[PDB]
Amino acid sequence: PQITLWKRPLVTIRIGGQLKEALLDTGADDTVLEEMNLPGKWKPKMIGGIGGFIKVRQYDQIPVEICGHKAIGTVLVGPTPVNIIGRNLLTQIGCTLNF
Amino acid sequence: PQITLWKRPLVTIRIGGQLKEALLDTGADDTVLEEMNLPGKWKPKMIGGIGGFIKVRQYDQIPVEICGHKAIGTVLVGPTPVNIIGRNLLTQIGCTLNF
Ligand SMILES: OC1(c2ccc(Cl)cc2)CCN(CCCC2(c3ccc(F)cc3)SCCS2)CC1
Ligand SMILES: OC1(c2ccc(Cl)cc2)CCN(CCCC2(c3ccc(F)cc3)SCCS2)CC1
Ligand SMILES: [Cl-]
Ligand SMILES: [Cl-]
Repeated sequence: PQITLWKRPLVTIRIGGQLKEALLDTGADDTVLEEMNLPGKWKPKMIGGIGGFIKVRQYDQIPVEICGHKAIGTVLVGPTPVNIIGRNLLTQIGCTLNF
Repeated sequence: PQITLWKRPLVTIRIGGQLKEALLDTGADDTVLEEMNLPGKWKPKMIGGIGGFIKVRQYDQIPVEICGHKAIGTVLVGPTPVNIIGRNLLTQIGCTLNF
């Protein structure tokens, strides 16, 4: 698709057979999702954003379907204000910025 | 141009006669720039990101040139390590997400 940006680029993703709304965010390096329980061993990780550092659990090789497109990659879970799909998965679905 | 997301989408912008680099950020509603002195009146705002809130100063009708494209709009100035171009200016230069 072509998504214009007069509205937030909020998309339905499915992960763990859960449907969630997430923002397509070219300014985020990583995908970070609101607290949820995923099967698997996780690494604790601290990540920094503008208001400060948050503590997240790192899950690798998680399958995620984003607007009908499959991706397999790291998901960081923790206290983000919104579900954010960052560049590690936007690259996998072939996403580019155009102007 | 078409920008892939293998790396951070940093582009060159010009404000005043200052040459700066900035992150193209589809998840940001607002443009937030590093601490600088701009013309006109401003009002404080609190904006929250990952990690919490920062206080910024709001300037309206600032001309910003981003990859040779002219935009004019509100800019929030605050303590950020990166200049972030949000959706309010991204629509002005006709930028879209595509996959
Ligand atoms: O869109 C945001 C946002 C959107 C919506 C909501 Cl509700 C909250 C935040 C999330 C990302 N930040 C920009 C962070 C830029 C830096 C960075 C990039 C990626 C990363 F994972 C960590 C840091 S680049 C160098 C230091 S910060 C703006 C607001
Ligand atoms: O533009 C922001 C910004 C710009 C630049 C920088 Cl550096 C930081 C932030 C500051 C304002 N928020 C407003 C929306 C916040 C909430 C929300 C998020 C996403 C969504 F899809 C719907 C609602 S999150 C929970 C309730 S509204 C977005 C990022
Ligand atoms: Cl942030
Ligand atoms: Cl926010």
